[PDB]
Amino acid sequence: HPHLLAERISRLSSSLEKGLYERSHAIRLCLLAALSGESVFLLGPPGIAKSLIARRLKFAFQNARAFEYLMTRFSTPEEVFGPLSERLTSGYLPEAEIVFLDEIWKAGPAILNTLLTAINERQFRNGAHVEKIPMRLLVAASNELPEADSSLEALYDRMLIRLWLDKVQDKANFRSMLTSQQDENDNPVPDALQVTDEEYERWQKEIGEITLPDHVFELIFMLRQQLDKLPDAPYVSDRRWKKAIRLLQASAFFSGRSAVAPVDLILLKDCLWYDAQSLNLIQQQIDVLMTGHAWQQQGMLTRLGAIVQRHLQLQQQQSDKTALTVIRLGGIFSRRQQYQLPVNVTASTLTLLLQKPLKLHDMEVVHISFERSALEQWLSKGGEIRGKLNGIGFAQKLNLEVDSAQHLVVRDVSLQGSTLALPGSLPGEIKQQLEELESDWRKQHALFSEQQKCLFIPGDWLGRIEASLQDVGAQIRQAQQ
Ligand SMILES: Nc1ncnc2c1ncn2[C@@H]1O[C@H](COP(=O)(O)OP(=O)(O)O)[C@@H](O)[C@H]1O
Repeated sequence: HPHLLAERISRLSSSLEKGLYERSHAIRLCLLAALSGESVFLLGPPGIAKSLIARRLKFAFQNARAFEYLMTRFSTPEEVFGPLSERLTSGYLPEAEIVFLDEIWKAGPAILNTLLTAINERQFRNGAHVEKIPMRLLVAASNELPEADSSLEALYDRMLIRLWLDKVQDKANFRSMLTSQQDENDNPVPDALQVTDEEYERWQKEIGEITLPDHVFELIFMLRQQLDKLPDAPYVSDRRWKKAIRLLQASAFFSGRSAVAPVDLILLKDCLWYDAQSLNLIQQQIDVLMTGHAWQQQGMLTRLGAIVQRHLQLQQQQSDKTALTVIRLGGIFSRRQQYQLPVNVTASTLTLLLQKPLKLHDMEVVHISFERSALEQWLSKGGEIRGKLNGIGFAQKLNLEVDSAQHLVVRDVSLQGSTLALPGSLPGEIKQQLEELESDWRKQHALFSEQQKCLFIPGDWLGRIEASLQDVGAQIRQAQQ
C-alpha cells in the first residue's frame, strides 16, 4: 500500500517532468519538498525554466493555487501579501499552496520579516487576527547568493533545499527543448495521480513517524563532527539538521520504506552547501561517507586485511614444511652458477617466507618479495640483490647467500641467518572468517540494491556506491584462493 505509493509518486514525478530537459532531479526534489512542507531555493541565470518548474508543481495537487511574484527593490508587503481595505489576501501569498518568488535577495526588511514568519509559523498577521497559511511549497529564485552578513542570510538559511541550475548542456537536449510542442502551462498530470488534501495532510503526520535507525544516525553524527573539524566546511546549524532530517524521512516514506535509509543521506548534498566552495566540500564529504561508511565498506576492508595478516602468519608458522632448494647449473663458467626451479617457481614476482623472522632495516620481517628476474641474475652472476621487505616499500639490498644445502639464507646486522621458504601449496580458520565476511558483504550489497530504487537520488551516485561495493567483493574473492 505504501509500496503502491512509491509507484504513484514516481509516476506523478514522471508526468511533472514532461517537456523539461536536464531538470529531473530538480523536479523530484521540489515534489519531495512540496509533499513534506519544505522550501527550495533555485540558483541560476534568467530564462532557464526556474519559474516554470515552480508553476509545474501546482499540478501535483487537486486544489492548489499558485502565486508568482518578481521582487523589486521598491516592492511592498501590500503587493506581495495583499493591500488592506482587513487585508485583501485573495490572489496573494496568504492563500496559495505553491508560492514562487523570483529575485528574492532584493526583498526589503518589511517583506523579509513577514516572510520569515510565513515560513516558520505558517501564520500571517492580518491586522487583527493571525491566520494559518495553506502554503505547501515555497520556491525562491536568483542568479546570485545573498551578501556575506546580510539580513537575507536568515531567509536563505530557512530554505532547506538549494539547487544550482544552468542552461541545457547536451546538444540533443537543446534541440528537443527548442522544438518542444509541449504547452508549458497545461496540466500534464493525470487526474488519478494528483494528491488530494486528505492525502497531503495525512502524509504530513506520517512523515514524522518514519524512524531514524542507529546506523543512520551514527552516519549523520559522524558527518556533523567531520564538517565541524574542517575549517572551510560551511556552518550547519541544528535548525538546518532538524529540517534536513524531515526531508530524509519524507524521502524514505515516499520511497515505500518505514525507516530512513543510508541512501537518503545523499539528499544532504542539496541541503548543506551555501556557496560554490562549500558545494564541492559537501559533495566530496558525503561521497566519502557514502562510498566508505554507509554500507560498511572501509569497515569490511579493515577486517579483510586483518584476516590476510593471519593467513600470512599461519603460512610462516608452517614454513618448516617448505624450504627452497636452488638447483646447481653446470657448464663452463667462471662462477659457481645457480638456477631457480624450472617451472615450479615462475611467478614474475615471488614472495619468500622465512623460518626465523629477522629484524631487517629496523623492522621485523616475515616475508620478502623478489622480482623473479632480479633473483635469476643474482643466482647466476652474483653481486648484490634487492628485495622488498614484507612485500611493501622500496626494494632494499639484502645480505643473501646460497647455502651448502642449496638454500637461500638472509642475514641481519647480527649475522643471524634465516632460511627462505616458498608459500604453501587455505587453512580452516581463514576459510571460516573469510566466509563470514563474504556473507556480511552480500548482506550489505543486498541492502543497498533493495534501497537504491529511490526517486530522489541521482543515478551517478548509485554508480559510485555500486562500484565501491564491487571493489570490496573483488578484494575478498581474491583473498580466498
Ligand atoms: N531546461 C529547460 N527545459 C525545458 N524548457 C526550458 C528550459 N529552459 C528554458 N526553457 C523554456 O523557457 C521558458 C521558461 O523560462 P522561465 O520559466 O522564464 O525561466 P526562469 O524562470 O529561469 O527565467 C519556457 O518557455 C521553456 O520552454
